[PDB]
Amino acid sequence: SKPRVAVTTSFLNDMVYQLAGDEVERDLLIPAGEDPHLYVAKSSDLSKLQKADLVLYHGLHFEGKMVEALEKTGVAVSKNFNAKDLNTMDEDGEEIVDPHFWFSIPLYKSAVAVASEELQKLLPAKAEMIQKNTEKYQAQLDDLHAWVEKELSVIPKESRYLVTPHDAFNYFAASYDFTLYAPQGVSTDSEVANSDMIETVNLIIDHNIKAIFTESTTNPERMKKLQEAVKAKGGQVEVVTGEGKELFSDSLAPEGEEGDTFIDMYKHNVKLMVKYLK
Ligand SMILES: [Zn+2]
Repeated sequence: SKPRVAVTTSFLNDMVYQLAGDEVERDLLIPAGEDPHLYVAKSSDLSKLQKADLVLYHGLHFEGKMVEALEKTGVAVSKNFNAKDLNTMDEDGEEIVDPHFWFSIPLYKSAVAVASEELQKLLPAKAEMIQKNTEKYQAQLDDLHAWVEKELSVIPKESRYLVTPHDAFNYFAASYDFTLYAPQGVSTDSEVANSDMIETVNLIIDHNIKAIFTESTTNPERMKKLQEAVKAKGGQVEVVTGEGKELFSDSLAPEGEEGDTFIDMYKHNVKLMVKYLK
């Protein structure tokens, strides 16, 4: 009986709950901990999309391998974004868009709005209720932005350099006067160029960076092979991977862990950076 809303990533899974609460029935396609860049829609998945009353996804080719299915049946929460909002890099000609918009709280608040207006119009009777829920979460995102700022303000200008497995924090860095390096491009669907590894090594050396970060969606070996190369130039920069020491880029944490919800996933990321960068 409850409306069925298919949802690509754990990100959206959280958002909708935050907004619609228990009023709708959520169909998460990509399990937390998996990588949407590579996810390939299986029969069951396409089925979920088909059976869905509403389908919500990021867009910007984030899902990477379901554009020709989501664009057909679903609504990208990034439909309202404008050109200047976008981050754009280069890759074999073109002007490739950076999908990791959610670390730009403003952009995420935008997404939240689209999601709200789609759950409203899906539940006419719960529209005001949802709008009320939306406002409360918008404000929580507001408070969050202030939290991150105050939290980051403890990291020295010279230490404002983030190193991650791939380019997924451009929107983040842009929001808080940060510089991001990554041995990989915007998508994770490509071989780790050994020339970008070195590029990164030299960047670490240039800026005397003593901490490179690890993420839950990719193999941390890459960052340990990156650490080894640095030391090969002596060279010595810690790898933040340990246990529970992972940044979330392309996914939240499994319900329910510390990176459970979006705002918590955010705080987790932030605290982690300050600890090894401050
Ligand atoms: Zn990514």
